[PDB]
Parts: sequence; structure tokens; C-alpha cells
Amino acid sequence: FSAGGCTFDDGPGACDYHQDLYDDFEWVHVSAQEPHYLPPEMPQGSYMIVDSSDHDPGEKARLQLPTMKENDTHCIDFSYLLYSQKGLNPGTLNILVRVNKGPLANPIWNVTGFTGRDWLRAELAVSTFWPNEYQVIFEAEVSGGRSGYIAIDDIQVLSYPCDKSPHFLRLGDVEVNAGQNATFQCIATGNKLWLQRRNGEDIPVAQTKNINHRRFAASFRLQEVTKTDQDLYRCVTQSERGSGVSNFAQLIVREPPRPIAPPQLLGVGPTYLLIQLNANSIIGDGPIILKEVEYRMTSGSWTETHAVNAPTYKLWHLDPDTEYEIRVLLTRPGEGGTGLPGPPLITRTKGTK
Amino acid sequence: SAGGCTFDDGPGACDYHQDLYDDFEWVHVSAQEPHYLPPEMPQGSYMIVDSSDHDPGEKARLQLPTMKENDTHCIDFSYLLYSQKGLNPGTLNILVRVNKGPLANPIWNVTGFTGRDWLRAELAVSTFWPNEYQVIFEAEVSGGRSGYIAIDDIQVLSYPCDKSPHFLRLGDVEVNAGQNATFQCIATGRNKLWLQRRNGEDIPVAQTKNINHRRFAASFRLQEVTKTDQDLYRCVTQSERGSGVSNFAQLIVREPPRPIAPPQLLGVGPTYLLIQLNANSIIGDGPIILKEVEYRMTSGSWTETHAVNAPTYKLWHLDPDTEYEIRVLLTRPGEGGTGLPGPPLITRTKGT
Ligand SMILES: *[C@@H]1O[C@H](CO)[C@@H](O[C@@H]2O[C@H](CO)[C@@H](O[C@@H]3O[C@H](CO)[C@@H](O)[C@H](O[C@H]4O[C@H](CO)[C@@H](O)[C@H](O)[C@@H]4O)[C@@H]3O)[C@H](O)[C@H]2NC(C)=O)[C@H](O)[C@H]1NC(C)=O
Ligand SMILES: *[C@@H]1O[C@H](CO)[C@@H](O[C@@H]2O[C@H](CO)[C@@H](O[C@@H]3O[C@H](CO)[C@@H](O)[C@H](O)[C@@H]3O)[C@H](O)[C@H]2NC(C)=O)[C@H](O)[C@H]1NC(C)=O
Ligand SMILES: *[C@@H]1O[C@H](CO[C@@H]2O[C@@H](C)[C@@H](O)[C@@H](O)[C@@H]2O)[C@@H](O[C@@H]2O[C@H](CO)[C@@H](O)[C@H](O)[C@H]2NC(C)=O)[C@H](O)[C@H]1NC(C)=O
Ligand SMILES: *[C@@H]1O[C@H](CO)[C@@H](O[C@@H]2O[C@H](CO)[C@@H](O)[C@H](O)[C@H]2NC(C)=O)[C@H](O)[C@H]1NC(C)=O
Ligand SMILES: *[C@@H]1O[C@H](CO)[C@@H](O)[C@H](O)[C@H]1NC(C)=O
Ligand SMILES: *[C@@H]1O[C@H](CO)[C@@H](O)[C@H](O)[C@H]1NC(C)=O
Ligand code: NA
Ligand code: NA
Repeated sequence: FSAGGCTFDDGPGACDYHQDLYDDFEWVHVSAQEPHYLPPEMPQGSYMIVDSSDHDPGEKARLQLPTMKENDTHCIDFSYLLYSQKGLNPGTLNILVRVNKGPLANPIWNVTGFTGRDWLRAELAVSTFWPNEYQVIFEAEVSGGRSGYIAIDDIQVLSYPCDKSPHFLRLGDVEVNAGQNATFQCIATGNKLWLQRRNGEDIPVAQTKNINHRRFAASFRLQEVTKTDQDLYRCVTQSERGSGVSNFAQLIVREPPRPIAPPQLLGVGPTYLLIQLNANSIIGDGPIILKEVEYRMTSGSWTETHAVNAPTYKLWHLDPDTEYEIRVLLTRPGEGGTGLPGPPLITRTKGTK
Repeated sequence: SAGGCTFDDGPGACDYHQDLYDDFEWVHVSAQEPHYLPPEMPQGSYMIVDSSDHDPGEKARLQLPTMKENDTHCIDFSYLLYSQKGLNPGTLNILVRVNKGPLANPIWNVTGFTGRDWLRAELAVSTFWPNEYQVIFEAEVSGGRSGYIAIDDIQVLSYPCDKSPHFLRLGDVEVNAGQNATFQCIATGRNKLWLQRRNGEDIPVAQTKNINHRRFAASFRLQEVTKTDQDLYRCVTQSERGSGVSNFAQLIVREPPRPIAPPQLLGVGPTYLLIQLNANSIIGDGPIILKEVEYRMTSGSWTETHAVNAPTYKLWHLDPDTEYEIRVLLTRPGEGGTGLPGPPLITRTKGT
């Protein structure tokens, strides 16, 4: 099987597991060939432990697994327990999946409260693959008050069967123009289900379908999206048997284009205007799929709009000594891709003299 | 401006020429020769066609010099069709040839006996520099082989030019194939009105409305346009007082893109497929604004479609020993710009 698991018989370092000294406190290695100081109900062997007695409420210890950069589907099994001699809640065991050494995001699997003196088994299935990479982090958040122990053991990276957790298919990237509604659709083989933003709030389910005996679907709707919503999003589902985690798909938000500069007059007669559009410099996003000129008489009740694919445009059979307003509209792909009218050129034709 | 003619010194002095592939020539009448024509015919110097000397349908063409002007202008001319016995001498056609290209159908014609007096008409052509046009006076002989067609007093005027309507600029139109297209013309003035195809049939009006006290609008619909319809179109309006003619606007028909070849399999496992899209080769028209991969289980209860902007794509957590169909969709701008799905790759995952 792939590397990255650990039994802790030789300690965490032999498994390339590391702890940052700037976290509140360290996970402690429990080992055979060491004096048994723990309560006798606690399991024998070698594993990792956190003791709430030595610490204040909310202090966190984090054990960081080596980076995983695999091509084939795989899963991670681990054992955990939360124990107190008098049944207290020792805290929460959080599991974080950090992608591409970036933001940690919120936990994708957690258990809180007393479980017992026996090991419980859980499975992680993360749809993160080469060339992308991820770290699993085991986070213990302590309740305080000498409330017992949080412990983990027997980490294994497996290629089969990997059937204790649901599996997400590939989540596609989404691109929309600003102000348009966006939707992420997740498909999973195989209780709680949500869409996780890389650095932001978690989005609740809008819709769910059971599309097959083996496969179901869930939809997440983001309304009137804004350039600040541009981030990576991934689906997460959790059960007591384990969690499934999808790939971080990207939301791209595009701004409909409009020109920076107004049109300019290149030439004019009594009945014609020759105009330079100046539409090459814009605010917003390309590609420009349609460039339109609208022109109006300043007294006019109506406006004439033409598609133009040239730097210059010419208008004719105009009235002499008449003042016109000319604007350019720019269009990019998709709904809402037509921008706001550009800044106007206001000029007039020559007179009858 | 120059380009008119009184015909006092003849057609050659005005740079008026006749087409060598014409059936016969216009004849110059001069005051300098004895008036051999019927005395009812007007005196002076002008151009004439005698239907008696010719067979039915023989055509004579007198071609004016090229006009490449800026600013509104118009062409006035005098005409008559005369017979001693009131017979129909034929048809006087006026053709406006743009950019030395195809002549297209007449934009003004009169047929039948008019009388012995000159009648006056005006042309307004919205073709301007850098584009150019020729006016052609065409005489088609009636086949009753009797009477005369005559023209006189050609004048190019910049003002007032108020006997014929003037079209504003007609914009080019671009649509994807199978979509409906519309040309809209705006004209000044108060009649017969149509959209003229340069090398093709003339299209009748779909709708007409009043947008202003001085200007009116007309709309022409072409349904389910096809690459055969890609041509230049111009608006023409005609009255007994004259004609107005717009610029030759272009209809562009685009083909929605689709790939030539199906996707190919680069790699496969029990639960994944790695696919090469092969979408760089297409039959439609660019630009490609959206490239999509769709994949489905052959049981086809559901279909998954992803936007992909890379030569290769990977699908994962598929079921082992199950068959998948994968297609690539390409999209270009505008309504109907989504092409038909590409050729499918049909393959299955391994079994382990
Ligand atoms: C066990 O795991 C679950 C799943 O991760 C976890 O639930 C999540 O908890 C976090 C908090 O740790 C939630 O995130 C917050 O949600 C509230 C609304 O309920 C927001 O007000 C918060 O906003 C903060 O962050 C913003 C970042 O942009 C700031 O702008 C803002 O000002 C706030 O600082 C924050 O988004 C998250 O929504 C839930 N998700 C779910 C699905 O429940 C749970 O907490 C874990 N349990 C333990 C004990 O750790
Ligand atoms: C006077 O001018 C008008 C306008 O140009 C002429 O009408 C046009 O005549 C042509 C034929 O010369 C028509 O084209 C034909 O259309 C039919 C279908 O209608 C098609 O079957 C033929 O193959 C050909 O394409 C054209 O449609 C028609 N346009 C209009 C608006 O009527 C008219 O013929 C001229 N009269 C004379 C005596 O020259
Ligand atoms: C994951 O795959 C990448 C890409 O390699 C391709 O997939 C492999 C399964 C195999 O079929 C290769 O022939 C393919 O080209 C691996 O990246 C390559 O790794 C090899 C060996 O270390 C190296 O020589 C190449 O330079 C790497 N890059 C490329 C573009 O081939 C990667 O190592 C694989 N990782 C795991 C954990 O399997
Ligand atoms: C119509 O206007 C254009 C723009 O001025 C004219 O084009 C120029 O004409 C002059 C001669 O008058 C040349 O020296 C220039 O080389 C032409 N090009 C440009 C870009 O200036 C055109 O001649 C005008 N024609 C009429 C009949 O008015
Ligand atoms: C988004 O969806 C809501 C649903 O009520 C709708 O009112 C709104 O107009 C939608 N906006 C866009 C841009 O589609
Ligand atoms: C085109 O117009 C016809 C009516 O002439 C209509 O039936 C058809 O649906 C239209 N097609 C499109 C694509 O608008
Ligand atoms: Na162990
Ligand atoms: Na004369």
C-alpha cells in the first residue's frame, strides 16, 4: 500500500508525522517499552494521546501527516477514542485536510464527547490527486478541567476496499458573470452533507436527488455572485463511520466589460460623422464577443444600435448642424455578459454654409 | 459635383460609356442634325432607344461614371417612353452597381407609354467613400417593336434632394446557422419597399412602423438562415418620383463548432478514466468560448457535464467494469452557438 500511515510503535517521527512548536501543546507518544502510567482501562501498545488535565479550555494540539500526492483512488483509516475515568467530555477530535499547503479550512470529520475505552474506527476518502497534494491534520481541541484523554492509533493508507465512507466524483469548476446565480453539483457513491469554502462560510444544501441505487446528487446554490465570492469550494459529507471529501473546484466571477475612454471624431461633414471608438482599453473581462455602437440625436426620441468590428465607424444621411451622442457597448460570454454603455462622445455635424 | 450630363456634346463628353456585351447601343440625338424623329418628340439633345430596330428583350446599357462621394447627394434625370400610337415601348431600368461588383436587380423602373413630355425622377444612394457605385440606365425593348425610350438632363445634386427617401446606415448582421436573422432600415420621408439581395432573390417586407415625424422604419425577417444566404443586402424604396437605396449590409452565417474526432483513452483503472479530448480540430467556426466534457454511464440515468480548458481530463471514483460514454461539446458566441456533441468515446473501467 501507499506510504503515509503509522502504527506509532517507533513513534510519530518514524512515520514522517510532525508537530509545530507554535501550537498550544504537543500530542504525546504512548509506547510499549515505557512505564504504563495511564489508567489501566486505556489500551495497551504504542499510540498518540492528548490529556485535557494539563491544559485550559480550547487549547489545540495538532499532529500533521506527510504530504499525499497520489494518482489512484485511496482512503485513510484511523482509530480514535475519547476517555474519562468519570465519563467527562475530554474535548473534540477534529480532522482537517489541507490542500496545496494552503488554508486549512474547517474540519471535515469530528467527534465530540466520551466514547469509551475501546478503539473506534473511521475512514477518510479525499478526492485530491496529483499534481495536487494534501495533508491530513489530527486536531485535538481540549475541553479543559482534567476531563480525560483524546487518543489516536493505527493510521493506514489503503487502496481497497475503501467502502466505509462515501466517495465524491470530480467536482467541476464554475464560471459566471457577476450578479448571476452559480450552482455547484456534487455526485457521491454510497448523513450530514455540505459545501465547504476554502476560506469562508460553509454553504448549506439547496437540493438533493437519489439518482441511482449506488449514487446520489446534491446541489448548492450561490445567488447573485460577487467578485469577492471567487474562491475554491469542495463538497464534504460526514458519518460516524467516516467522511468523504471532494476536490477544491474553483468559482470564477467575471466582470462585464465597458470602455475606459469615450469615442473621438476623426472627420465630419454636413451629413456624416467619422468616429473612432477607442474601445480597445476597457474595465472588466474579455473576451469581447460583440462590440456595438449606439448613436442618438440629442433631441432624439430613439437610438440606433449597430454591431461594429472595426476601430472606426461612419454614420451618414445625418442632419446638418445637429448634435449627436455616441456610445459603445461591449459584450462577453454568458448571461449578464453585456456590459454598461461606455462614456459618450457628444459632437455635431457641420452646417449648410 | 461632376458626373451629370446634359448631352449637348454627347455621352462621351460626360464620361458616359456603354457595355460591349450589350445587345445594342443607346443613340445620341442632337439639335445639330435635322429632326428626323416624330415631331411630337421633344427637341434638343438627349439619348434615345428605338424599339423598332430591335427584337423583344434586347437590352441597351448606358453607364455613368463611378461616384465615390462623402455627404448626402442625389441624381436627377428626365425620361419618357413614347409611341405615335400609344404603344408600350418597353422598360427603362436603373441599376446601381456597388464596388464594381454584381449589378443586382433594378432599383427604379418604368414600363409603358408615358407621353411626349419629359418626366423627372430622383435617386438617393447611401453608398459612400471608401465604397463606390455606378448608375446604369438600361432599356429593355418591348417586342411590340414600336416607339422610343429616352433620357435627358442628368444632374448630380447635394441639395435639396427631397423627392426620394434617404436610408440611414444599414448595419451588418451575424447569426449562427439555423437562427432567424433580421434587417432593419430607417428612412426619411413621407410606397413600394423591399430588401434587395445582391446575387439572389428580393425579400419582401415583414413589418413597418413609425418611429418619428420625419423618419419611418421597416423590418425584414429571414427564417432559419443557412450558409447559402450569406450575401450582401440593401434596402430599396421606389415611387413614381424616384428611389432611395441603402448601403450593402452583410449577412454572416456562422457554423456552430463540433470536434471532428472522438476522445481517446490515455489511461484506465478500476475507478478512473484519463481522457484526451482531441477537440483542437473542428468543423464549425471559432472562436471557441466554452469547451465541455460530458460523461455518462451507459445505463444513462444521469449525465455529468464539466467545463474543461485543457487537452486532457481525468474522471474518478467510477464503478469498476462499467461502460462510460464520453463526448466533447464546443460553443461559439451567440444564440445557437452551442454545437452538436462530438463523436463519443465508449469505454469501460477495469475490474480488479
Ligand atoms: C465539526 O465540523 C463542522 C464542519 O466543519 C464544524 O461546523 C462548522 O463550524 C464553523 C465554525 O468553526 C462554521 O463557520 C462559521 O459559521 C458561522 C455561522 O454559523 C459564521 O458566522 C462564521 O463566520 C466567521 O468566518 C468568516 C470567514 O469569512 C468571517 O468573515 C466572519 O466574520 C466569522 O469570523 C464561520 O463561517 C461552519 O459554518 C460550520 N459548518 C457546518 C457545516 O456546520 C463544527 O464547528 C465542528 N465542531 C467542532 C467542535 O469543531
Ligand atoms: C422592376 O424592378 C423590380 C425590382 O428589382 C423587379 O422585381 C424583381 O424581379 C426579379 C426578376 O427579374 C425577381 O427575382 C425573381 O424572383 C422570383 C421569385 O419571386 C424567382 O423565382 C426568380 O428566379 C427571380 O429570382 C425579384 O423577386 C423581383 N423583386 C420584386 C421586389 O418584385 C421587376 O422585375 C422589374 N421590372 C422590370 C419590367 O424589369
Ligand atoms: C502520478 O502521475 C504522475 C504523472 O505520470 C504519469 O502517470 C504515471 C502513473 C505513469 O503512467 C507515468 O508514465 C505518466 O507520465 C507522476 O509524475 C511523474 O513521475 C515520474 C516518476 O517519478 C517522473 O519520472 C515524471 O517526471 C513525473 N511527471 C510526469 C509528467 O510524468 C507521479 O509521480 C505519480 N505519482 C504517484 C504517487 O503515483
Ligand atoms: C471622403 O473623405 C475622405 C476622408 O477625408 C477622403 O479621403 C482622403 O481624400 C484626400 C483627397 O481629398 C486624400 O489626399 C487622402 O489620401 C484621402 N484619405 C484620407 C484617409 O484622408 C475622400 O477623398 C473623400 N471623398 C470625397 C469625394 O469627398
Ligand atoms: C437568482 O435566483 C433568484 C431566485 O428567486 C432570482 O430571483 C434571481 O433573479 C436570480 N438571479 C439571476 C442573475 O439569475
Ligand atoms: C423563425 O421564424 C419562424 C416563423 O417564420 C418560427 O416558426 C421559428 O420558430 C423561428 N426560429 C427561431 C430560431 O427563432
Ligand atoms: Na499502535
Ligand atoms: Na439635354
